[PDB]
Amino acid sequence: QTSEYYQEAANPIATNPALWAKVTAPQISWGSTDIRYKKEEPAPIHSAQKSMNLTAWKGEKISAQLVVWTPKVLNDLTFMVSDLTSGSATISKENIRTGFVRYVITDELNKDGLGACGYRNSADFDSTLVADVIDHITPTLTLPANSTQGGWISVNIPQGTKAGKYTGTVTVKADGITLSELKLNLQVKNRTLPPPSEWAFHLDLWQNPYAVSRYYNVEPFSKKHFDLMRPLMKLYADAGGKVITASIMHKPWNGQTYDAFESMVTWLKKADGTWYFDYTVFDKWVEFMMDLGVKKQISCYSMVPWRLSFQYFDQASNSFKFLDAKPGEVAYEEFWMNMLQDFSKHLKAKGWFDITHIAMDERPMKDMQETLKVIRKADKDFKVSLAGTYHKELLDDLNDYCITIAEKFTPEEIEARRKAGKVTTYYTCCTEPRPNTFTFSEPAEAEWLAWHSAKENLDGYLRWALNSWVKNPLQDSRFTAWAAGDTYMIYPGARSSIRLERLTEGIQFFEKVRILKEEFEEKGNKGAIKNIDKTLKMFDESSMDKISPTTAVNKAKKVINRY
Amino acid sequence: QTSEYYQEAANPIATNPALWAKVTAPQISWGSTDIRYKKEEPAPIHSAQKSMNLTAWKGEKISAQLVVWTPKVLNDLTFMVSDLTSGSATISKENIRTGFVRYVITDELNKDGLGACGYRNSADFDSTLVADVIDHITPTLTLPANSTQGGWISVNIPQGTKAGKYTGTVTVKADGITLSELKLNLQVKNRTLPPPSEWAFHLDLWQNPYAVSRYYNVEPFSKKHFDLMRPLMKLYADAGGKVITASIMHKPWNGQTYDAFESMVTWLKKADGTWYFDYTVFDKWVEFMMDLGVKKQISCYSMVPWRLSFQYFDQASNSFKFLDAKPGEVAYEEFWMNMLQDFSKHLKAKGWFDITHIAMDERPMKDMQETLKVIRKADKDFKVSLAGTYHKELLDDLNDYCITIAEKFTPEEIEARRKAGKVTTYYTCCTEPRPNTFTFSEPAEAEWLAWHSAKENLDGYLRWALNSWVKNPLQDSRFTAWAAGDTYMIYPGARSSIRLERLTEGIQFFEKVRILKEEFEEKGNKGAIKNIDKTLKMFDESSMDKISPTTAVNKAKKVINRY
Repeated sequence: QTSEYYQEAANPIATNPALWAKVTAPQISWGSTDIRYKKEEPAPIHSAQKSMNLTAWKGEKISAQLVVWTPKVLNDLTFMVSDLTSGSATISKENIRTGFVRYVITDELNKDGLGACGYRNSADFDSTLVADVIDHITPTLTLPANSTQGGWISVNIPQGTKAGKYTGTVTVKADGITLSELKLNLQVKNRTLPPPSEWAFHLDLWQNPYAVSRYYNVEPFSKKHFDLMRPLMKLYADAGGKVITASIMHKPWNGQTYDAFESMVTWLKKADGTWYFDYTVFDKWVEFMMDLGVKKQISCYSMVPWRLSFQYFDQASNSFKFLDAKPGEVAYEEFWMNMLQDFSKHLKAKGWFDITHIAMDERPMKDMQETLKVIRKADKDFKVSLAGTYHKELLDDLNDYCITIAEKFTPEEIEARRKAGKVTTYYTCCTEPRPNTFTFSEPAEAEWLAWHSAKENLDGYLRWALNSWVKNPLQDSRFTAWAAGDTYMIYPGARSSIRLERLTEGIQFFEKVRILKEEFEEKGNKGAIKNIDKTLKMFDESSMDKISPTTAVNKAKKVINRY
Repeated sequence: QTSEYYQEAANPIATNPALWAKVTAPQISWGSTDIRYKKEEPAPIHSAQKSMNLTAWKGEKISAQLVVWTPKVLNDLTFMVSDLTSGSATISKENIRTGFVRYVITDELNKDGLGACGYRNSADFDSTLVADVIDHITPTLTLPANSTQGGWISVNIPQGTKAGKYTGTVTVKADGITLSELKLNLQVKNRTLPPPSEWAFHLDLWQNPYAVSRYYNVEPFSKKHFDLMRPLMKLYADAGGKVITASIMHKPWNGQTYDAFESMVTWLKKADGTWYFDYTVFDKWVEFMMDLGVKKQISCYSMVPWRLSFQYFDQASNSFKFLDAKPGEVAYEEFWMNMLQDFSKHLKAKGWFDITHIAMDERPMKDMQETLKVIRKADKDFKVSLAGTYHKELLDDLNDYCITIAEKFTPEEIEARRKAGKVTTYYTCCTEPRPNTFTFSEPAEAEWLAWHSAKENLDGYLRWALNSWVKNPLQDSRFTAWAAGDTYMIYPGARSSIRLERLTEGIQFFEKVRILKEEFEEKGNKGAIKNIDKTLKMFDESSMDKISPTTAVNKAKKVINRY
């Protein structure tokens, strides 16, 4: 707890005392989970809102944000929430989680506003502090004069909760005494959301265990490392996480993240022409993630790193060597068949073969086909995955196909993949200015991603970096490439973000849309299916100028919750 | 003209169609002289900018870059500029030169990002096309589908121009028809910039006549050779060039460039123990450059080639021989005294002795002192130069002292050298990742170099290769040593570069600063001197990560032009 306490970076923007002149005393108000409140300016809240009305299903996790802003020092600010009660029924406060919404340095899109890819020097972009970290650890914070602070509240509504109107009190305190109370009303609906383990939504946020061992300076795959990773990775499992990331060779992504991915497999070329392969790391990591509930799929990276230089341990010289070899070459085929055939046997002995995918990447088409030929030569039943662009010739060969937000599968193609038991999703990355999960992206954008999956009749959503932390991820989210926040969505101390929380809200609403449509399909209610479908039409990547992501998300959540 | 047309190399980077999928028509905008637009990506411009506002002095040369990008073939792309009119007055379009900003192959820094020195095999380094050639010869270009083309515009404002606001039209055409009209506004201020022959800035960019004779396959120092050199060397003269490179012996740099330097002096050792020296080539070359306006200084290379092996024509055997001799040896002294005493008499007969420098180079201190002893024994008034590191022992011996960017003379040292009429400058080379004039360097870095001279109170700037062309310099700027572009900054056809144009703007601003400070000293305006010096402090080689070279240059140009 205490060794996770931390200080934010200095604000790049000076506090203008003139902006604070109207603020006569500390103010405490409900705000919005759509808003990242600036630290150095008063909250844009015309006058304090004392009551919050929420609506939800049994089983659902729902958020609210309160905001505190003060013209004077407030020592040891805290807040807490009572039990919520409703006649004889009560939602216990143990189901309620609180956090300070803390500030990380962020930058901006590329200067043209049209994307966020490319190498960056920090001097070439703006820098500001933005509210994003959900700090559920630090019990109190002392606010200086002329500052604002958000507070996040998560209600994890139990499955067994009786339907009705619950009420509770949020108490906000500083230097020992109660500054304000806020009222919280929750209309719990007579419908039930399954727990995260039962969500259909295929969420894949690639995990970097090496970032955690580096940041805490512990030996990789030690008990300490796993202990630190447990609640952290649990954030992804609790969001519906379906896929385990596995690095089966040295640097699948050429060390593009602050922490490179090392191999979870020993590749030992013995001096007698034989090979020893050992999966002890891989197996420990997989079993760990599976114990956490992430067990749908394992994705293995990469046969196709950008530099096409493949490490092995060379016994004869007792050193690491590199094989330079490319898809379409005999040396590449021989090197990878040798490993994959061993790996196949290993997976089959572990009983993980049916779920293990060898991951392709977006490359010139002749090279992608050459890689797939090697995979099937190694084992004809290896499953294969790709996150990239639409390629009609690969549709049948890819068990997991994640497409750029820019391109669409046809209804029939989606249907054939669903009937075949395959997985079909989309991704955003540094390309899209919006919707996205940069640290400056509007909070609602992250929820919009899940709704968009529902509009497109896709299974899920993928993004390339759950936790590939930069050097000081709590303080500063910028990196030497891409817009800030592109490399992680969760923080040290197993701390969530506004981004992951809003994404997880959208995922929940995606499950609600599946549930409701199932019901209306069995009940034959055609009018409701048309109305849900019409609502989903707002989630189009070209509608965002006409209907903002925030407006879309809010309209859609209200429509769904009436049913 | 037509003998100077050429084709670029093929782009090593395949075009990515997803980048172009929202480009629905050819687009024409003003862009920035800070940017090398990539050929295979759409211009990073949110909304076409139809107007450009420039400010300049009477006498100044000022640039703008426009950019065209297209999702379809455009045949015979072309552009031209109208006269610039201000009510009754006119800047004739005769003073305006245009060019296509054409693409040359380049590489990158050393893999560690810390420097760019050492031998290279091009297969070990990345390859890309970068915009850098100012092609003012080729009248039209056809652009393929999904491509981008920059256009450079240089406005040479006459001395006589009346102060006021001038307006003109840039007309872009292709396929026959007119694609766009762009507006160009130009505030001519009531200050005069002298022509280049009057600039104080000591620019030294070492010339290689032998590259030109090789590339055009013509005899060295023939009329055709000189005719080819004239407009090419005039680029250097129009940038402020002050120094004539002379090779007074065989291979002063041991053929480190693609084209070695031959001796511009015949060293004939006759069979009666006497010598005959003939300076006909030296004299033709020097007179030629003087006629172009390069006449402040002649630098003679080299008493100190790495290999310390000195060619001479031996009459007795009717053959070239070599003397192997080192500084601190009697044979070295006897051989060099003999030539230098003849050379001294010849230079005095020509009236060039006062401007002629014998160039030393960075060697162990004892070797450098022994070389200096020979020079002074030959003639006690010979001037001497050095480009190297700081040596307190040599400060009063060196009439021209150019130091690495990383090291600094004291203010007291600079002042004494200035008051003594000596020259004091700095250089960059393959060492510095920035600021520099590699073909991948940012355009503003080139300008920054001249501002840095002003910040440091130095006389100017030196670089070791004006035009030491590689094999195919219009296509491929890479070499078997150093980062691409290290060996030349001007191109066949007397074509400038973005690097030369930007450096020359920096030199002009150095002169504006000189002029403004002389006037403010006379008027007593101590507040404006201090404001200028505060601005110059941005040009610190240490603060480039806090203030980008591009930001520093841009803020500085605005501050200076408000005066």
